[PDB]
Amino acid sequence: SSIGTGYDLSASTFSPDGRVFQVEYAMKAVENSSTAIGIRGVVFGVEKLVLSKLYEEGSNKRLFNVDRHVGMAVAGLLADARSLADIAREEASNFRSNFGYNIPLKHLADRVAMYVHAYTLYSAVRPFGCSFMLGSYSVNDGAQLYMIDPSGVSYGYWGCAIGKARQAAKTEIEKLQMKEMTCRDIVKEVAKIIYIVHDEELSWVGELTNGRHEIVPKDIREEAEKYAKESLKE
Amino acid sequence: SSIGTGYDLSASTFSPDGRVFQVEYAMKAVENSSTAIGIRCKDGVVFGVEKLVLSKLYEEGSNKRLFNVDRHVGMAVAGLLADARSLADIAREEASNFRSNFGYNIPLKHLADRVAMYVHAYTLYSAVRPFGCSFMLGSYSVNDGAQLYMIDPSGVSYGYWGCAIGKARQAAKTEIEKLQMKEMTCRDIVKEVAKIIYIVHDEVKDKAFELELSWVGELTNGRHEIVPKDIREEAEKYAKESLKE
Amino acid sequence: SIGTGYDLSASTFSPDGRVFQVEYAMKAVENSSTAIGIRCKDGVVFGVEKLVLSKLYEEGSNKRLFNVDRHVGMAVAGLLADARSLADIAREEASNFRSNFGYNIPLKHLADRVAMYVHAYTLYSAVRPFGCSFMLGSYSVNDGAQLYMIDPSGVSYGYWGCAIGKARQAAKTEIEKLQMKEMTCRDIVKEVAKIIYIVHDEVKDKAFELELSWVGELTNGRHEIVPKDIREEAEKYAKESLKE
Amino acid sequence: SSIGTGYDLSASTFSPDGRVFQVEYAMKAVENSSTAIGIRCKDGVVFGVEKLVLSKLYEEGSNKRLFNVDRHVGMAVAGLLADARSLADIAREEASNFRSNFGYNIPLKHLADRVAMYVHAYTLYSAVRPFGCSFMLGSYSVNDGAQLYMIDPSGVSYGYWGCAIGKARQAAKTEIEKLQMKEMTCRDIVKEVAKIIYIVHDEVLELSWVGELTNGRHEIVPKDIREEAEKYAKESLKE
Amino acid sequence: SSIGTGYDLSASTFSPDGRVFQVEYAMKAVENSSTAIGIRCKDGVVFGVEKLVLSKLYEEGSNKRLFNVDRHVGMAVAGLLADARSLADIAREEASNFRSNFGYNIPLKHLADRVAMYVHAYTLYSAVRPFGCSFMLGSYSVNDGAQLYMIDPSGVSYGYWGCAIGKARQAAKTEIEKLQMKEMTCRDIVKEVAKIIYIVHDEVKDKAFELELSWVGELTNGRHEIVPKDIREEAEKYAKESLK
Amino acid sequence: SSIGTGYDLSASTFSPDGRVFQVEYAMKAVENSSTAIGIRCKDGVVFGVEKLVLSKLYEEGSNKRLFNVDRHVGMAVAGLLADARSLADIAREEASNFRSNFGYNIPLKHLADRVAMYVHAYTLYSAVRPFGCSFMLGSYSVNDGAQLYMIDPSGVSYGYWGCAIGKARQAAKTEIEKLQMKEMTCRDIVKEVAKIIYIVHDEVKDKAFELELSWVGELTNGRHEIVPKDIREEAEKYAKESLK
Repeated sequence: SSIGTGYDLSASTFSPDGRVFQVEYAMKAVENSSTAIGIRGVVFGVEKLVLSKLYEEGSNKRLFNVDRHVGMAVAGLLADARSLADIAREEASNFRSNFGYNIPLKHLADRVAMYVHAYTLYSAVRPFGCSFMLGSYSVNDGAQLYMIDPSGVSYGYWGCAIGKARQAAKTEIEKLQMKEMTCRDIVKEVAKIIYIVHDEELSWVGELTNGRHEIVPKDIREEAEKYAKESLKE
Repeated sequence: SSIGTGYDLSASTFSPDGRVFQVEYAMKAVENSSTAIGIRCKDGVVFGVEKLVLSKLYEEGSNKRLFNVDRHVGMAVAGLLADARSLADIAREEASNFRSNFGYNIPLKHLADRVAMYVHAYTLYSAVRPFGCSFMLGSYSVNDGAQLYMIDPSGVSYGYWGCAIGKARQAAKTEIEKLQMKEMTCRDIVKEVAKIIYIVHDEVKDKAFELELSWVGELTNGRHEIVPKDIREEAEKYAKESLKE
Repeated sequence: SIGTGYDLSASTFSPDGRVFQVEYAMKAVENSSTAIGIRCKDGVVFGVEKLVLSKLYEEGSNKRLFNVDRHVGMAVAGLLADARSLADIAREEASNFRSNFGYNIPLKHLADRVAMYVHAYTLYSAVRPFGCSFMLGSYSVNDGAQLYMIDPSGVSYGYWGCAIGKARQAAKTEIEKLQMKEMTCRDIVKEVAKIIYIVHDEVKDKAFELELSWVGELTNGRHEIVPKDIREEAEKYAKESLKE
Repeated sequence: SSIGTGYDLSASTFSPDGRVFQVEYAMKAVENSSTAIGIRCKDGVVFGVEKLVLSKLYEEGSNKRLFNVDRHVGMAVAGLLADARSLADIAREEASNFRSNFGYNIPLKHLADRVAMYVHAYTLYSAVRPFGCSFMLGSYSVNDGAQLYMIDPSGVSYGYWGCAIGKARQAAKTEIEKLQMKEMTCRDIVKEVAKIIYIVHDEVLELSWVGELTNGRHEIVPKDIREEAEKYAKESLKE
Repeated sequence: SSIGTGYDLSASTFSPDGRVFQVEYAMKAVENSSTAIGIRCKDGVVFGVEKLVLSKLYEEGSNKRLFNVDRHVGMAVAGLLADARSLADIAREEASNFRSNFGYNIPLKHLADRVAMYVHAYTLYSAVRPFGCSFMLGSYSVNDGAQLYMIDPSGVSYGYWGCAIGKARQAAKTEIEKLQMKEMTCRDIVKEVAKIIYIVHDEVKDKAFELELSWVGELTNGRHEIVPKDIREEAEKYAKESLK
Repeated sequence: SSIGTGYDLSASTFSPDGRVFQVEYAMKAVENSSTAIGIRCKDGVVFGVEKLVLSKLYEEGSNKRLFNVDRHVGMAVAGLLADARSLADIAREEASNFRSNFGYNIPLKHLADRVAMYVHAYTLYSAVRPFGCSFMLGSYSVNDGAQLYMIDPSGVSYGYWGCAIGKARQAAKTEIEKLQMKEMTCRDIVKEVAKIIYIVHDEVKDKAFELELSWVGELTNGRHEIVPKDIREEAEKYAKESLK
């Protein structure tokens, strides 16, 4: 089913068996990007491929803040993701203008999804070539993790995984007992699973950080990195 | 993978294996242009450009592939020059409609982020092609330090210690990997730039070439200036000499 | 002959990284007759290989040397309808200067603006780009003498002298010979009209007239046409140094 | 100089001796409101307000004459309260439509400058009156340090070490002149604030953090420290 | 201080001693209207209104000075009734153009804040007068608990444990100060309301009067309902009796 | 001529003897503000301001009656400060929406001309009052030399060698008439400024005062800077002494 004739050149075009091929292709732009995962506070990690030595450190970043209290973790076509981050930024801001406090992640996800989906109907554009996840903690709402794909679908999650191996990395998170564990524990078990899955970057948010989504300090990375390298040998 | 049928005539069109071919092609408009590079000393940033004397008849200070965007920001461009000049205008307005409101200079981080927004905007849609140019922005102030950014046709903003765009991307980047840029002063770097241009330049297939050069640092108050002719001719000479070898 | 697809829209990069529909627009300039412009030390001079396409014509129709302002002259090659429209754009642009800013427009900038504009037609599928190159030349005393050339792709180039059309190539190697930085404008008009006659194809093109342009300290800053004395005299000088 | 004929009914009307009376009157709407003050420690800024229990029936945390505008900015207001609350909304949006674009927090310098722009806008025109309120904005981060600003009805933004708006402006300012605010820590200051409220109050309290003390967050002052500082004021009063 | 000359004909006009008289006058439109009050039990909120039978000819459930704004929000109004009804509409839209987007119910805190924004908007300008009405909003859900707010003509939103607007503001508020509202259940309160209406009512100068009454609490799921006739007539009776 | 009836309440109203009184009144808003002056050396321009320490409690570098509008332009203001700050914003945008397009710095001639346009715009109409402030703009580059301009409420732009706005206009101007400003260097001038502030200042009726001071020249690259504290305190002292 390299279906396509015609059927796969526009988002404005259903295939006969009932499929918008140009979206599926947008999803395959996520597949060809490196793996990145997130798991419930909430923790994100990313298989960030040192494409060069010449880089800045803290360029590149595939873990954003959208707000103070929200983090974004992206996979696929990075230019697009950054623009979608901007959209989330505005959306969570034009909240606080009016409604006084922080935006609920449920809803912010719902909105930015609205937006992503908007690009799947029409012939004058292609859809976005990126998935991403949003993660937040406050105490009123608890811990929350969401994932949006190119087709514009917002999914709540206990943990998930996007990119090169989606598939491998998800079966590995199925193993863990995420509901129980503390955030401090998890960062290890993340970095494990990146290294497991990698074919031969890290993110807080929780009660652990006040509600602030921070980067993971270098102590804990290097230590958790090491723990991954070691439980690898096996 | 001359992929394309259909899949490579619009920016509105993903290939099946998940690729916007018309952007990649826009990137290959940068490749066919001459090399240009930029690189971050500890007290600032330096740009140089393999500027191919396409004629003798030219003005000097036409041609220029090193702009000021502001006083304190410099732009260094490669690929399709008409496009770049327009993108420069966009950066100009953006860094201006800053100072109107926000009072002082624009942060390079952000300006890059904005002009990137813009470049990316041309990658989604069928009624245009994307821009056929990469470029780099460099600034110094003392509060922010030295800063170097590179945007490509696909609209991605990258921070850098040094980078290189055009004919040899590839050769010129492996040569900057050698240098110890974090340490060195800007005054030193201008030499080591002009070396690498001359290293990488093709004597055979490209003809004669001039060389264009760019300051910004604590060395120049924060002002992005052109490099005075003393220092060019001297650094040019140093390149010619360490070439023979 | 790349093209399939790749060459029917300005909205379409070729795979090897090329907007073919612009290059084709440039080839509309090539098939037009030669025209050149060249910077003396006290000003700028334009000449045009204006092919008497008929005897029936008005004189001072046809004109491939415009005024855009008082102080700016335009010299065009390729698809003439387009050029005339671009002239209008330059006219407005240099005018909506003086409204506000009080004095004359700087050529640097005017060129930069009209270029902006030409380039605007190279990105999009609902139009083709302009099928014409042209040069702008001015003098004042504050700015000195200035010469610019814009091509279809929307690139503004400063120049000491340049040449657009049938032979670009021949006519440029001929201006390389001259010592333009030194010479006075009065001298140059000769050496122009020489080079038109040098380059002109006697065989394949038929008869031809010649059109000619001042601007310098020689003319106050005003871009004028070259008076008929100096044409017929410089025309003659070309005819003579031809025989050789 | 009850000047006015004509000269004092519009913001569109200069008096002959060169005065926009309708603004000065808007300032006198601040005077008739209760006192409120704010003052810059070395590690942050502190606000207090002579909040007159107009009733027992109230909510607690209604009424509030100390807002958050952002997380990191606090507002402290005096005069005509309906207006202030609307100006707070303006500040809110302004500091938000920052973070949308420019990525981080808004600089207080500038936010003040903006919201001032806005207040001044109401002073020129005949179809409106100007705002009947002064207010102060206070913030801390570490990059910018501690910062305190005051805008009045006429739309003027002033930086300050400490200031005071309302019933006694005048009394309360001469009292802050005494203190050594540049030196002191924020923890110390809250006392010396609440003192000065009680000094100035006519016999015949709400409180505000921001500093390194609170991460950069403008919080309300916890009840420990109020009741303790309140007590300290009551005591050094007797004298 | 019948101040006014000039100073009191526009909302665009500060008095010299620093006062927008035309708002204070709008507040005095509330005073000349009959009393109405609202008061926060621990499991919800209750409203009652001294509704003056201006005629026998009326519909019953015309007149109504207790609205629903939403399902879960109730409004209780005093002063100039035409205005109030329009402000209700504004609250209606505002709490609706919530649920469109944000999914669930509107928080009373905020809805009050918004509609206040709006009321205040009418206090600045010369081409209008402000609204001639106060009102109170009351809601319960379980997440937010019980909530009571009051907005006056000047556009100020106040949170409350209980309050009172109209003929006697003053009398009725001192009476609610007596009660222990934080403790009591909603079922208890409705009595103690209807008491205070009857206490405050002027037997001499006002004639006969009906009584209107309002639920919201855990008692009603979150729904603001009218108080069923059992409980009115029973609480009405209890008021009549503790009167004597 | 307290003329006014009618004639002096609107900018839309000529007096019968031919006068827009509401502008003249706007000018008298400048008079009641403290003095500030500016004066053109041969290598640049210098501003100083009789800045009345209205309190001890202030920030230092609040208050500022000397702005940067650009890097290369400085503004010095007198009268109604809220207005001035808004006019500064206008100048800021205007000199910015230059560099966007025209590539380099804005010419002071023109910037003044523009912002003036604007100030004048407020003198015709009944729905506004004009601005209650004068100000001066000063710049140096090498191409244009040193330049000093003053705009008053009526919207008139004036070039100057030196000028003075506020409490004593009059005193301070007769004092600058003394100096030989065309000759002198900027370094010299800052003294002679701060002299004239102190000369003119009223010791009786105004209390203490600070002093604010402003560079621009070849002395500072073209940058308008504040005057470093060395040179202030030293020039302040020189003023105090030649006072006695």
